[PDB]
Amino acid sequence: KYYTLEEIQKHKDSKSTWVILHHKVYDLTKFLEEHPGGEEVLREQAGGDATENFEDVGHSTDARELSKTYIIGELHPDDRSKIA
Ligand code: HEM
Repeated sequence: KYYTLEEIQKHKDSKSTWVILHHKVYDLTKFLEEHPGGEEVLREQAGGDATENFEDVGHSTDARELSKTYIIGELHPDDRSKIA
């Protein structure tokens, strides 16, 4: 399902904490508490083009593979050229 940067940007933190990861929207409004690096790193990239600051962070493949378990959406076919 598509989502626009607007809705994404709203959903930073507290009960709606979404991330655009490799052109794929995951909500992670819970995992905030769970991540070994806690909220901060998620929060600061939430409602954002986290694609990059996610996979470039030296994440182990593991942290990527679970990523494709969730998927609430992809994105609008315009925002597709912002993530870059
Ligand atoms: C999809 C859910 C994610 C999972 C399950 C996950 C899992 C992990 C794991 C297992 C590590 C530790 C790697 C190790 O000890 O070798 C890690 C490290 C890290 N993650 Fe994530 N991660 C997720 C999402 C994110 C996101 C979205 C960000 C922010 C953009 C992020 C930022 C970081 C950072 C900064 C570190 C390392 C910091 C340091 O070395 O002190 N993670 N993650």
